[PDB]
Amino acid sequence: RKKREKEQFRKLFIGGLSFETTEESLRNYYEQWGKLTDCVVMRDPASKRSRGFGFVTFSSMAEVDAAMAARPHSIDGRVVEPKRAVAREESGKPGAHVTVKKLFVGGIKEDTEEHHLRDYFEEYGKIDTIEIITDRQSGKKRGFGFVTFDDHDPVDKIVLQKYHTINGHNAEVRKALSRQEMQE
RNA sequence: AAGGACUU
Repeated sequence: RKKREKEQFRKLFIGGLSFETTEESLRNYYEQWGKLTDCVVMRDPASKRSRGFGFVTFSSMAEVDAAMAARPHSIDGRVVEPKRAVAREESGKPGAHVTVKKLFVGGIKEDTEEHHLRDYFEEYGKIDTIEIITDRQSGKKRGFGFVTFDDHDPVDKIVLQKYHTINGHNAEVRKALSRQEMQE
C-alpha cells in the first residue's frame, strides 16, 4: 500500500497518443529521464483500440520533474500531452482534471503580502502575476490570493504537494477554477 | 482521450 502511495506522485498521464504508440515506444521515450516501474496504454476493453492516453511511473519525483522540464514531447510523430496524474480516488472531484495556470492561495489572513507568495512560490516555475484580495470599500485584506504561472505544471505540482505553510500559516492551496471549469 | 482485474 505504502509504495503505491509514493508512486502515485511519480506518475505521468500521457494524453494525445498516436494510435500507433505502444507501451514499448512510450517506455523508450520516457526512459531518457528515468527508470520506469510501470507503463500502460489504456485501451477499449472490447476493441483493444487505444483510448489515446496512458501512464508512465518513474522511480522518483525528480525524474518526473526532469521529464516535465523537457516539454514539448513528441512520440511516434505526435506532440503528446504529459500531465501529473490525478489519483483515481480523486478523479471524480469537480475540477480535478482541469488544467490551469492559476493558483488559489487561502488561509493567509491579513498579514500575508505579495512578497510572501512570490517568495514561497517562485522556486516552482515562472510567475506571471500575484494578486492579494482586499475588500472593495474597506480595503480590508480578505485572507486569500492568486498566483498565476506561465505554465500549468507548477500549479499541478503545488496542489499535489497539498500542504503548504506560508508566512507562518497553514494555507489552502488549490487550482483557481472558473464556474465553467468547475463543471468538468 | 483519466487507470489496467470487464478477473467469478
